[PDB]
Amino acid sequence: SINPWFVTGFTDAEGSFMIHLEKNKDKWRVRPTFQIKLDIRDKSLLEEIKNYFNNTGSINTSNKECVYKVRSLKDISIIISHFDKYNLITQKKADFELFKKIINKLNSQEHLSYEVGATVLQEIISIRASMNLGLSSSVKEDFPHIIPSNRPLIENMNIPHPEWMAGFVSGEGSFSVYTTSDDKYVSLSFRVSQHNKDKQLLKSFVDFFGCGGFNYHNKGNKAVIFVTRKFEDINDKIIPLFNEYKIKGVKYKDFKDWSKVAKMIESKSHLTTNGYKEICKIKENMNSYRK
DNA sequence: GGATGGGTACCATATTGGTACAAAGGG
DNA sequence: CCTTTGTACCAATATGGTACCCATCC
Ligand SMILES: [Ca+2]
Ligand SMILES: [Ca+2]
Repeated sequence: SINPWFVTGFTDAEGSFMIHLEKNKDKWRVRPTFQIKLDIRDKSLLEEIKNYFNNTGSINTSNKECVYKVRSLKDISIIISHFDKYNLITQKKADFELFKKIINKLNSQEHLSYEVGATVLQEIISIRASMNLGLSSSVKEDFPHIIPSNRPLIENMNIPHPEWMAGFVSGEGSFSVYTTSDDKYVSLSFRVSQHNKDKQLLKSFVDFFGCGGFNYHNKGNKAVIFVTRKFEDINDKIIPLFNEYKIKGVKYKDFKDWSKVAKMIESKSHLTTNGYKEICKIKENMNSYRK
């Protein structure tokens, strides 16, 4: 019984709305897809999303990865109606919304293969142009025409429900325990990172938690980070929030472990060597180091 | 025959997510 | 003086994207 706002936040973080164009004799097939992909560690959270959407689509699994793909046109409408009731708020909103347009053109034609007779098709290709990466260079072989405007959405970014934040953070959050090189101090941090595109949304997080700060990820300012470090702030605001809007997936355990350490810091155990050794043990088994 | 579904191979970079310390700052 | 905090550093892979083939169905 997982929250629709959760689902949206998660697909604001992972999640794609794609239209692919596939040539086949004189005709081009228009293949749409909506996709979440993750590392196989978190297959279970994908199983859960998939049930949220009745049981549309199919999960696929290789060595390291797993993929949820919903490609069929009947299946895709269930999805659209969710995201219409529960709007994305990252730039991904604009790729979803081009995707809707294309879907509508296709429903109004009750088919998905087109003769280069490019009305319906040229429109689709113009739309598809300003979407994700955009045109294959072999669709640029067959078409030199123009691209429609991509809806802006820049202030259009108030966080809609805390649960959004829990799906999103379950996606792009990290829960980290720092130790000094001396091996004498220990500290926590909560970080959520994102492309420049959505700089404006991330800074809005500082309001959402009433703590932390916003900085740059890397010198070539291509990337941004929301970070909290003050233990005051982590123990009062960040932890209690997420106890009430649960994080889902493997990250949930990273959260439990993190907030286990948070407790030993509260009670000052981190300044005793047994506390310190104990924390270190928890650290060696969280995040990418788990199992 | 032609159109569609769907499995799986492949591609690129934005997250993934770890380490480090000088400058607080206060009891 | 001692410990916390903000800010920086950054290698690379878990994300986010895309193309091809064919075997059933219309
Ligand atoms: Ca993302
Ligand atoms: Ca993730």
